[PDB]
Amino acid sequence: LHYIGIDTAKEKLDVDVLRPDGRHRTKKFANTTKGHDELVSWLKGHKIDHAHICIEATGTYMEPVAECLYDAGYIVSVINPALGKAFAQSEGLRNKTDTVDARMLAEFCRQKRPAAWEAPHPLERALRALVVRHQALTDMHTQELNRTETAREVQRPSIDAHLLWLEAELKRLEKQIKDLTDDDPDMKHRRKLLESIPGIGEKTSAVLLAYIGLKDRFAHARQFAAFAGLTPRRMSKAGHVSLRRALYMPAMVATSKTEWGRAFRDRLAANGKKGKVILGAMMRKLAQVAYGVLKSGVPFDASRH
Amino acid sequence: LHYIGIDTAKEKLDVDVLRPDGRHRTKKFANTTKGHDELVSWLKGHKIDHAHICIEATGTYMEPVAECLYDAGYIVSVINPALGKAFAQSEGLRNKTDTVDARMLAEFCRQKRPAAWEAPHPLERALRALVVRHQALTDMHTQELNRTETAREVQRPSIDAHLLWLEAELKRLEKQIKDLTDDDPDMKHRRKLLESIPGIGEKTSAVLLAYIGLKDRFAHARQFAAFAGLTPRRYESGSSVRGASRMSKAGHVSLRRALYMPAMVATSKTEWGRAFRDRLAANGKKGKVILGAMMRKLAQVAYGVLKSGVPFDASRH
Amino acid sequence: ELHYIGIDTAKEKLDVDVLRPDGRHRTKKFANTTKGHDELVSWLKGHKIDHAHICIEATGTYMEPVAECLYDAGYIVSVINPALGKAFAQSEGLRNKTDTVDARMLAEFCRQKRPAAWEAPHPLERALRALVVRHQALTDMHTQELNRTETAREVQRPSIDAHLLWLEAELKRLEKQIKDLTDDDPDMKHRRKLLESIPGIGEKTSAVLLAYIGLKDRFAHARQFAAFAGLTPRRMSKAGHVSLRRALYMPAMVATSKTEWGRAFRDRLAANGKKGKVILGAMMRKLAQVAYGVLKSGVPFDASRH
Amino acid sequence: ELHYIGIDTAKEKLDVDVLRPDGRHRTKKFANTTKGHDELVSWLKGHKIDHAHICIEATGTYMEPVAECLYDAGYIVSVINPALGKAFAQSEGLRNKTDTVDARMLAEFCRQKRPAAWEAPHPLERALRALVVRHQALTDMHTQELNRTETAREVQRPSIDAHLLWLEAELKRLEKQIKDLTDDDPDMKHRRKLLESIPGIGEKTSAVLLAYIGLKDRFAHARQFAAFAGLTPRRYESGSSVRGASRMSKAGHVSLRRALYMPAMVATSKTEWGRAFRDRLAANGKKGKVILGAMMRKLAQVAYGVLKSGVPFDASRH
RNA sequence: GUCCGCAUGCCGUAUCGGGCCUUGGGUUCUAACCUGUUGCGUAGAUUUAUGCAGCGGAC
RNA sequence: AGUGAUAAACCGGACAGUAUCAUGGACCGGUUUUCCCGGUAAUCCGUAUUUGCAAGGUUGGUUUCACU
DNA sequence: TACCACCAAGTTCTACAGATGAGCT
DNA sequence: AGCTCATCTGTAGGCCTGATGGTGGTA
DNA sequence: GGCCATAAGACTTGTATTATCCCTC
DNA sequence: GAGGGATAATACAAGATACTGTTATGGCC
Ligand SMILES: [Mg+2]
Ligand SMILES: [Mg+2]
Repeated sequence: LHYIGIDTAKEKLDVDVLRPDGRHRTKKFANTTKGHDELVSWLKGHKIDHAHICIEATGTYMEPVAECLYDAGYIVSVINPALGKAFAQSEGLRNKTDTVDARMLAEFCRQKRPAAWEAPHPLERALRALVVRHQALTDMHTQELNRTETAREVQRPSIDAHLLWLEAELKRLEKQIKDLTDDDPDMKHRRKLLESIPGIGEKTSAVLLAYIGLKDRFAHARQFAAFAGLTPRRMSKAGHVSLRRALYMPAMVATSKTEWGRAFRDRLAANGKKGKVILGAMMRKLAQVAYGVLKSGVPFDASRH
Repeated sequence: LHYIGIDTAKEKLDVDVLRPDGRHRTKKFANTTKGHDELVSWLKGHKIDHAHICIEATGTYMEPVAECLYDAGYIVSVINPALGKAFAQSEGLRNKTDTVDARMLAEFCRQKRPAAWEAPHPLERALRALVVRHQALTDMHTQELNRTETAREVQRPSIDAHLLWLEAELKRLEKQIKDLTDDDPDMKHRRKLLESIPGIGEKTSAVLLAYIGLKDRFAHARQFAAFAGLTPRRYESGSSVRGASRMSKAGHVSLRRALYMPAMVATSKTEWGRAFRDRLAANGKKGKVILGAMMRKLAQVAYGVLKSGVPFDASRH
Repeated sequence: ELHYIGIDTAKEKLDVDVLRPDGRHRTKKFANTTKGHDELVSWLKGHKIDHAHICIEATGTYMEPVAECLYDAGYIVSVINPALGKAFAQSEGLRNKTDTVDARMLAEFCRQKRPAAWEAPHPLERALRALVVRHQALTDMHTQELNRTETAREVQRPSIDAHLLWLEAELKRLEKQIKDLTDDDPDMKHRRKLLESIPGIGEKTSAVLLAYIGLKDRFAHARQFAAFAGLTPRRMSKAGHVSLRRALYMPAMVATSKTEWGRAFRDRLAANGKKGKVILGAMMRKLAQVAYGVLKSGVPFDASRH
Repeated sequence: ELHYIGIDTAKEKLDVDVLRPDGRHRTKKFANTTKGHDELVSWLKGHKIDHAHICIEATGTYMEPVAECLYDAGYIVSVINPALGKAFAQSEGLRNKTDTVDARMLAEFCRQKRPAAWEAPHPLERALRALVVRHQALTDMHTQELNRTETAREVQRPSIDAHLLWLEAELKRLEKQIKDLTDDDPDMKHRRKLLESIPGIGEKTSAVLLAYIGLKDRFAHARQFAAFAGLTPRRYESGSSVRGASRMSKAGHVSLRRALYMPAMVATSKTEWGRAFRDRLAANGKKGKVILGAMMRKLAQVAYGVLKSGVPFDASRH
């Protein structure tokens, strides 16, 4: 079993093979379909058939090669780059370069033996991509709303025209998201379950489903709450900002306008917890209950809370 | 002569009068047209005819009251908010940081006797509004451009639709700016003079007019370069203390923002600019250091050319 | 007819800037020497300047000779805390820092702010303060060597031991010199005795307090003297003499631990859930105020008041 | 067969964590005393732990006795730079309960990394380092009193003048004790003479260099010794877009880095080989302090080089 | 009701540090070349939030 | 101490943003320093968006209940 | 009258200065 | 033997840890 | 069945801008 | 003569003040 580190750039890949005997092989390739084919050929040239490959999440530039190698039948791991940075310090490395990084990742692979990565399902990719786009538009819409607050009259026609366009485009995406989940029987069913939770509506169900996926890739609900960056350490914030930010207003609605939410808010209020601290707790609770309800396969039952 | 400080917020004004005899008169008002009329009456009530008011430049919320008082005939100074903060720290060693009161502003006014403020011409206000709008849409356009690189396929129709919209809008504002400056014969002439400078074109000339204005409100070109935050900040004391010089950046960000690309065009594609680049390069200056020097130079020549009243003459450089 | 004069100060040179009533400036550079200071007084009288208010930053001890020269010549002198000058420059919108700029800045500071006049301290106060801060220096070095004995190698031990003996003898010598100083003055002797009547304050703290409180009633309120030490909150400000603040912590511990009035104070704050060091912080402020209070009263400490 | 043991040390107590081949742990606390150390070894031999690799953090003199005990008991001991410990913990997860490093973490560090084995220094190497370190302390104190002379009040000056004399005599005394140490050992006498043959290295810098290099050559390459001093440039590069400036890493002993600054200033100013090096670098647009940095690295590297060569400084090689 | 008095309550995390650890990257390949800004020392200045409470005195 | 179970309890301060303000050090001719008067589109002192904008990654600590 | 231990525990600013080794007087 | 003089914006990381002064208590 | 008010108060890689010149149709 | 592409720069830190929106639900007509 070989261990292979790949350092990724926009244009090139730097590869470092760590042989069982402990010697290294190194080569650069273009970060292209042609380059990826050269890489697989080169590995099978040196009779490397069984290998565990470690690569860092580097924008989207690592994705095609990771899929390529997975299909070629290698174990691929895509690591959070924070882990790689800490690892480099733990090895007492005194430089940061492409070849240094590729070698660091081969050692990471051997010592840590990280979990294997799976390529997401085409629909999972699509839904995530629509949810991320929708959030980008929403942010732009908010920028333009803030501007109306202090805008001069000559500026105001421009801002208004833009707000109309952005409102129409947001509505179009929402329908494109709905069509996606309605067409897949699994997603249609899983979305209907998420919405049964009081405090979770159309917008938040699509976000939750985008990050949970089609399958139950988490063993326990609390792992998904950790995934979102919501568990205390202060909150870790070791997780997707986009998932975490999407739960804040659902938390307020829950703690304010639902039976199970108010019950939770009061119990923590009694123990002398401040406004946001409760919302923090409710965010973590919504994440956990959302995953729980999907495992159960059954509508939200308030009796459990 | 009285000394009045006004502490401004969205909804409420807080006023503090400082009498010649050294006593204070304080009152709060609404930040509305009604509130501003109450204020003038309340001053005129206490026979305060001559005064020097000092207001922080907090944003658009303090502009209506400043214009109200300027019209009522008082002397109004609108001060950079960072001066107020620094003034407080000069008044004691343990003063409440992050607090500048109306009382503190009345003192500021008395001690410093700041320069008077003049409400801008309606045409200057218009042009500045359009230019600032133009810059905002450019930034959104660059946001969406950056996204096309790494976008997923489902996302691309959306990003493409938005880019076409933003281009059409940018083209429209450009025309609106052009129609503004062409319908005023002074601005039409002044803009033509700016664009005669090699490295200054349609977009930079508008930004420059927006901040120079119709009148010549700077006595010297070196003051306009200071205004943009482009001058080097020297730091020396005695024999021991010798800080390195750097662009001060104490000045208007929108001006400074607009001059970097012109500077890069001037030092690259132009005689008088390459002349300047080569000299400083010989004397050991790095590439982006030279750019910062060209930024200050363009500012200063822009003001020089307008004051001269004739097109850019290369012989002077 | 009052002129306003700024002086920027360096080790070797002085930059002087004179702001006239009519509003025009006169400037000149001088050597920072006895001869230079004489040239300065001549240059002013040359320009027919008798009434001036002079403003100079506290710049180590380099500003002190010229401050004394000008005060003796009969001018008004203000020695300003330079943190105020830096804020002033920023309030004045200045974009460069040079010696000629700073001298001009200080002349305006003078005109606008009209700071309180500076009085040169009494020779006895100057000496006492000098001995106290020396004593503190050597105590710092003694603690360093003493900390080293813990982890020291055996070849290092003879050296560290020999130094500890030297520093102990020197500290004793200085303490005696301080005692001889305060004894030879009737007022200081009396005031020293009053301060030591406070439970928690002994030979060492009393000399530090005398060295900053003055010979006379210098402060108008107790909390002013507590602010002077950097003890009033704004978190504790720490904007004040570190040598005075340093001196009050161990008194504060012994008082809150082993005195009636101090334990009383400790318990009151402990009732309201205050941490160990937070109580000590509070006790430091209190001691500073009571030290000032007792001296003003002119009579020994009375616990009944607290 | 091989066990992996972490030891979390404090002044008073040890906290031990054995990690067995099967993957289960043993834990027991001991007193940090001669008794405790003897008790620890017996407890290990009780559980028939004869082959092990112990891993301890380098926290000072409080952990040295136990490390020596175990080394003599026949185990493999590693004394790790504690910064490695903290970084390893962060590499093990994204949301760890605490940032602290404990005995269990050290056992896992040891298993995954199999760090290099620690060796107790020679008694003379230990003595020489101790004397050199003491000398540096006395210099700093002397420098403090020199600075005070400048702005002292008159009533203070007797005190400062008397201290300055005491410290000057003590520094002179300690220099002789260092000279006697190196002269008495034929190996150290020789090595020290070699170092002083280098232009720009004299009596003070030679003793500091010996103190860290020691009696034997424990670096495979001279460049590793410059790294040890923290004198090597730190490259920061990634892809097309990420390019930092190379700056002295400073990841090594301050004492060496401190010691070499003036030798570098002397070498580049007065010696031939140093001026040669200054000139070429200065021909490129290298600033004055940048060249000093470079010369500090070179001096470190040639110091190690010359000792490895075993023959005086040959100028023909430069 | 106002003005004064205060060794008053509310508010408060001192000072100086000390010791030990550190086995680059690239190259024309290890005392060569490209890549390099050490260490962190000294002195001086610092006058209330009387802000709000108490308690006391005078008018 | 491992192993499972967990939509329960304890620990929990999300994100994104918006608008606005800024009158050098000095140099060159007079005076014979500066100031002041006159001049500054020149020379020396400059690392833009007070370092802008985009994308990607993130599988709790414990408490209970079992089982050994 | 002299000696002991134990209480508490993880800001600004304005100016200055040494070091070491090789060559020169 | 003693003196001179060579560089100027600022920016590694970690883990162990303690005295001080004054008082009441003790010898 | 449609509309409105209300609840809280750091890692790994990338990138454009404008104005002038130069080129093709 | 009009329209479009390529291009110049690279370690980062170093002023302030005033402010706003997100979603999902239980209320309303
Ligand atoms: Mg990488
Ligand atoms: Mg000064």
